[PDB]
Amino acid sequence: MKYMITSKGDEKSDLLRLNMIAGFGEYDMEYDDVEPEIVISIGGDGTFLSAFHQYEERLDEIAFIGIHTGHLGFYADWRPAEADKLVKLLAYQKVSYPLLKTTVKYGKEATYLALNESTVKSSGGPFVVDVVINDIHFERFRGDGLCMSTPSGTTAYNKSLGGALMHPSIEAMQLTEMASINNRVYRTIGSPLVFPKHHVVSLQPVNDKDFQISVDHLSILHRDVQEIRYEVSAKKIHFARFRSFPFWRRVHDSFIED
Amino acid sequence: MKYMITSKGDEKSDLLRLNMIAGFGEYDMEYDDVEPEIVISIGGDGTFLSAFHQYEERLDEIAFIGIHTGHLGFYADWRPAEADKLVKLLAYQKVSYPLLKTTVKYGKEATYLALNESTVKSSGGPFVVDVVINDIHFERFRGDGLCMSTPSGTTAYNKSLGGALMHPSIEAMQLTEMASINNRVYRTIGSPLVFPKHHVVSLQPVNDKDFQISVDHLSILHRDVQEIRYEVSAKKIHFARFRSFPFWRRVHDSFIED
Amino acid sequence: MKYMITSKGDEKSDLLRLNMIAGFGEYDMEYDDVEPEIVISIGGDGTFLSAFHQYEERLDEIAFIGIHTGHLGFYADWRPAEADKLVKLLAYQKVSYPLLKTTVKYGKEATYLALNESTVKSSGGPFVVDVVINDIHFERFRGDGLCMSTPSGTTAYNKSLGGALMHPSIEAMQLTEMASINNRVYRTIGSPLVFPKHHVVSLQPVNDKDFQISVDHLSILHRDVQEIRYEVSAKKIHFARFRSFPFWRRVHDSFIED
Amino acid sequence: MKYMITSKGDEKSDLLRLNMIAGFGEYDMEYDDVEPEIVISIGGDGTFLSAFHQYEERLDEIAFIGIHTGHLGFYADWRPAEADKLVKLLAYQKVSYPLLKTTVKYGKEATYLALNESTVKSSGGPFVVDVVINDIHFERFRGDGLCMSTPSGTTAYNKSLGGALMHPSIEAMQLTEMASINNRVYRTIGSPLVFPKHHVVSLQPVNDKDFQISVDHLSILHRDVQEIRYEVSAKKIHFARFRSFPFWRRVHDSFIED
Ligand SMILES: CC(C)N(CC#Cc1nc2c(N)ncnc2n1[C@@H]1O[C@H](CO)[C@@H](O)[C@H]1O)C[C@H]1O[C@@H](n2cnc3c(N)ncnc32)[C@H](O)[C@@H]1O
Ligand SMILES: CC(C)N(CC#Cc1nc2c(N)ncnc2n1[C@@H]1O[C@H](CO)[C@@H](O)[C@H]1O)C[C@H]1O[C@@H](n2cnc3c(N)ncnc32)[C@H](O)[C@@H]1O
Ligand SMILES: CC(C)N(CC#Cc1nc2c(N)ncnc2n1[C@@H]1O[C@H](CO)[C@@H](O)[C@H]1O)C[C@H]1O[C@@H](n2cnc3c(N)ncnc32)[C@H](O)[C@@H]1O
Ligand SMILES: CC(C)N(CC#Cc1nc2c(N)ncnc2n1[C@@H]1O[C@H](CO)[C@@H](O)[C@H]1O)C[C@H]1O[C@@H](n2cnc3c(N)ncnc32)[C@H](O)[C@@H]1O
Repeated sequence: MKYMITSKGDEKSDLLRLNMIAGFGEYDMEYDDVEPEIVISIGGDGTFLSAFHQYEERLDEIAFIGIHTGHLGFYADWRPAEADKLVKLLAYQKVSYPLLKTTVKYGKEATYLALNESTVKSSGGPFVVDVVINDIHFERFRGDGLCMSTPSGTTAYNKSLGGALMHPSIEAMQLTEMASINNRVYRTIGSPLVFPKHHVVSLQPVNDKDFQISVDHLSILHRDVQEIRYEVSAKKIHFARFRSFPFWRRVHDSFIED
Repeated sequence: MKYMITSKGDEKSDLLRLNMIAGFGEYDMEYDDVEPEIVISIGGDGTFLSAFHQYEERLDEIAFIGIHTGHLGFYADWRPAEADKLVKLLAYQKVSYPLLKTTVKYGKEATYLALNESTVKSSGGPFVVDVVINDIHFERFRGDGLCMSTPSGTTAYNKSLGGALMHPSIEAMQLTEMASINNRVYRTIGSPLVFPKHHVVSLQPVNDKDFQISVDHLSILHRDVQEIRYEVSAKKIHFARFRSFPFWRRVHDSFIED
Repeated sequence: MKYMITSKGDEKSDLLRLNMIAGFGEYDMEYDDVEPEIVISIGGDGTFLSAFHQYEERLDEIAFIGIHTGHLGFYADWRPAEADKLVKLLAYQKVSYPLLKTTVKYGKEATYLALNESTVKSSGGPFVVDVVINDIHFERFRGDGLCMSTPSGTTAYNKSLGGALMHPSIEAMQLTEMASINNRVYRTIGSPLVFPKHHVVSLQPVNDKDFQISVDHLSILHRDVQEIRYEVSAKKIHFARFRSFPFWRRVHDSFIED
Repeated sequence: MKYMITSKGDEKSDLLRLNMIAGFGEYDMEYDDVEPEIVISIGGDGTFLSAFHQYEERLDEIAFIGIHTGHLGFYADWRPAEADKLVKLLAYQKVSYPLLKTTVKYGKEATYLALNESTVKSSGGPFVVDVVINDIHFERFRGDGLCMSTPSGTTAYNKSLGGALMHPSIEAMQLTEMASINNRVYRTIGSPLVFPKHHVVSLQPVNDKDFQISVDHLSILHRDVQEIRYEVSAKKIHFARFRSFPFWRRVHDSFIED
């Protein structure tokens, strides 16, 4: 089976990568970074996010695995001491997490998939966007920006913005505010909002039409944006899982104790 | 078809109730408060919560409707000006919202269903409960209490505790903290937590074993409690719906503007 | 000089107390728990709060010292390994922290001093109090309760309610909400509020007139309350200080790392 | 007495300005925008902030007044219907609010005064700054940025970041976080922090040394910054006051009702 390994690029991750390639060479495993069926990411969650986006156009053909060469990751949830054990196993069940579809319309159109979140922020100071939910005007937001998170993204930016942590088996997306203005003139809901599949959340400009839009680790200034549309994707990321490591335990282990 | 009408008991709600009974008398509708198939609640959301608990043992045989004789309710989402219009319609589709199952174990066992939420608070000062998720010890909570909310309950106590607002088509429950202590000795997650169906959240005492447990509007001091167990119920509440009034619009109308 | 020592009452604190009494016996120090000039509290901050209230009527005649026989306290900020060193020193400068004056009016009047905070909570469910600031109606609060904190109290209940941490050299008091209801009908400020000396914050009932009022570790159900009035006290608590242990370092040491 | 009038520049504010200049022409008042003793700002709080910075080098020689031609401002707290009444009065007591001193050190040095706040944000994504309080390392902050507010600034950016509202008679500054990361690896205090006069808060880079620093409405990318130092200024802004309009009432009027 074709596999590839991305590395964070520090000495520990590079050497672990080379040692795992050696191990795979002892099985019927072919290294192929063009059409892998298995993508192993060695590093932390940033490395894992890069692996996802490197292969996002072949997501249904790939099972991802993450090895953390520092602290426990939510994606990189395997320790380097089990690298040799993991090679033997690869040569399993699959677990799928929901993804966020982001559409950017100009005046053509571009789509992006997010594993953690997509955000929109101002070209300086506070910006103003109308928030439309299923074609219904919900609020006029004035403030620093907005963050739309996947379930597995809820432990990342979403959490620091006060959002809820959502088990990734729930097919949903969660919208959180960054520093909204609320006075007698300006009003937002304030609370995070959790949307099911097939709900569409549209952000539309009011005066300024330039924004910084991020998708996971990738931030891009978009000019002449007419709309940013969020919906739970029909596409899913698949993990190879070899043991039970429950999400709520990953949460406990990362934020409570370990 | 058998129906009954509960009233808030003020002059406006009582008279509306009597006028609707008169209207129903002009159709093949029988007033029956023992085995109604239709339960109309005239008042506000507190009246609607009482109607739900009055008939909670026959939930699958009943379609509920709420009329608000004050401001818009999330359950009582019909205006008194449409009472006559509603009688004609009753004589429709059904919409179902998830419910919260609460189990209280002593040392027998009692179960309760919640439409908004169930909370646990101390017999004075801060109390200490261990929080166990699917048999896995997640945190030791020290503070004022904990709130487990349904989706439609997320706009109620849950919202004032910083929880996310969740569309009620999502079969989930949401746990929020009330004033947790966090220092070098005590640690909680802080964030609201959203659980899917078939996850079980167990609260267990540490020293003191007496607690105040609420279910919707009903608060009861429970002695010698060993455990409080939360799970999304298999039971659902059914609404009679006659027009589109989207949840996100009810949110906008109650918290943003109207 | 007359001194006394309170103990948490566990084996470690009792023995440390007896060993310090022995040390003081080697100097011109007289043990006197009726009219001490020095009050040493051995335990944690709860013990220190009890010492303060045991001698609150002679506050200007007393310098307090706290020894923590567990983790670092904000009041009990001396380690047991320096007990012998502390005896020699006692036989120094003084540092003073502001206090909170609480007045409870019925229909006579009672005053209390708080070192951490005074709170008001409901006789069940949410309660409703009008909040009047310098005789000006500021808001109608509906929710779980309100907390008025001193500066040194800001790291305690106030912090868990989202309040700011305030250096205790600032003569002020800070008001924080517990779970307020905010919808189209009910409105509060939400933010913590910080008041200088000579500002008076009055809480007044709306319907129910029974409340639970706490002052530091002491919680008391007050019947037929007409008003609870908060102001920065003219009285101050005095600490004996023998070394520099800055407040911001105590904060770092308790909440960040140590 | 020399005065000048700034205008928001819309039709309503320009005409009010011209009408007030006419009124002043009937008294011994000389229009002088180089050395005014009275500075009237007609617009909203943004106009008032611009007036402050236009004359910040002569603050002790000037009494400011703000007229709001839209909704009530915290600085622009006079209605256009009292413009004629205000001219007669000008031809009073003075009220002074504290200011924030910001020092930017490179590798020379630049100082700025803020009426609302000074913030520091990243040249993209999260940035990392060490926070040093009175030469004591307090925390390593990773996240979107930090906001240091004056008392009268607490109702502005500070409030949207969860900070406390502080009466402006308190000589203090308040530090609030923007979206900090908190996991097993990264730790911040989370709570807003309130500092008295003569405390110095230093922000220092860790890797990246470029930042966006704002002072009130003015945002400037600073290259090769070694340190940003915050302290309560010795300088104060002086308002001409002609009637009692208490701060807590301005708060009520802007955020609760009017
Ligand atoms: C390229 C860098 C900037 N990373 C990689 C990652 C990750 C990431 N994934 C997750 C996740 N699923 N669950 C829990 N933690 C996560 N991590 C951690 O996040 C910290 C910062 O990377 C590290 O501990 C990561 O291991 C990008 C992510 O940074 C988040 N981000 C940006 N700005 C933030 C802010 N101000 N506050 C909080 N988060 C912020 C956001 O999700 C963005 O995608
Ligand atoms: C018997 C009384 C006390 N009610 C009836 C109701 C309702 C209720 N349902 C909802 C809902 N689905 N969504 C949005 N709003 C709701 N309302 C409103 O809630 C306010 C207070 O009743 C009123 O405007 C209600 O119309 C009980 C409910 O009170 C909530 N509660 C208790 N203590 C709270 C607090 N401190 N803060 C916020 N909420 C608190 C909680 O949900 C409990 O079930
Ligand atoms: C009798 C008991 C209940 N204690 C003693 C103390 C203290 C106390 N002083 C302080 C302080 N100056 N600064 C920082 N920490 C403090 N501690 C700590 O507080 C924790 C709980 O005692 C322990 O780690 C204490 O060492 C009473 C105090 O309990 C606070 N309290 C009550 N309910 C709370 C809640 N839900 N959340 C957060 N705090 C809550 C409140 O201040 C009350 O006075
Ligand atoms: C040039 C513009 C951007 N203004 C002018 C002003 C003011 C300002 N002063 C105050 C104040 N003393 N107290 C209460 N409100 C204030 N206003 C109001 O603030 C809103 C936005 O201007 C309007 O209603 C103002 O009348 C700059 C100020 O914008 C604040 N700011 C920036 N980004 C923010 C955000 N994300 N959230 C909340 N505030 C944010 C900040 O204080 C900055 O100085």
